[PDB]
Amino acid sequence: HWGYGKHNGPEHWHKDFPIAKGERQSPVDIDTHTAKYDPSLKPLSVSYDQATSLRILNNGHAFNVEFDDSQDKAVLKGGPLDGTYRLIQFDFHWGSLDGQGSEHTVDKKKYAAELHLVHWNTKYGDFGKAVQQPDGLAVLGIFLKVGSAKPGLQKVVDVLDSIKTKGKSADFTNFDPRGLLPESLDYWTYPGSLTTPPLLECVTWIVLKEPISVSSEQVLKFRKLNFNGEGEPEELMVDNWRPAQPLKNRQIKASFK
Ligand SMILES: O[n+]1ccccc1S
Ligand SMILES: [Zn+2]
Repeated sequence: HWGYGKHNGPEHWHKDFPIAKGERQSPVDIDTHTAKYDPSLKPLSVSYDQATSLRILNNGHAFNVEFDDSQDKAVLKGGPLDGTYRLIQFDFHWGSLDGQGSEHTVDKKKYAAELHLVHWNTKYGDFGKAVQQPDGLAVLGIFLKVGSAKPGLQKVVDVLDSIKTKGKSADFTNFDPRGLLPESLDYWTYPGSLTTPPLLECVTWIVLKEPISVSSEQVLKFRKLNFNGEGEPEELMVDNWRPAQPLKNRQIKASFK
């Protein structure tokens, strides 16, 4: 099926997932001199006080931290969004070296990694129905750069040794995703898609301007995970990012002047 290698990577995905070449694919390059401030954006509201994380899972593509989305416990509202979106999971994408790894770029700059907090629109009842809608998902994207350690990421780093290979999972309760945010909620927004197969075109992207800083030792640990399963040839889980896609007839809006 699909991956990030020469033989099954992003340039192959269109064959099983033809929407790969669609009109609202992600990620994109954010050209900061083309994005216009939109003063009608409502303030962004990140409400993660009652977040209930369940489990962390190496899916052979990246790792996912999964949440209880049965009720309005961790939600994203405001900004470009109408209604209420419930947090279902977060995941990351990263590089083999610090000069690549993010999916979105900013003025062609690649960051060392990119975190996605994925939410679905409660008006559609469940995630599977939300991904049949053009406004079904909102993904909060956050860039990582290498500098000082991010304390709130360390509980993730230290569990990685227990989920080295594809198919492994671990309990991951009581994790507070507020610790992954930067200071500022300044953002860019545009309509796009999931950046992983099935590439569905259902996402309102909200990409924070301010990166978070993680230490070299934190990112090094992400690069010790494996794409392969237990006892198979080791293929380090690195460069699990899709490159920028054509912007087509889309507008990127800035929340800030
Ligand atoms: O990378 N990723 C995996 C699953 C669904 C959403 C996202 S952002
Ligand atoms: Zn993602």
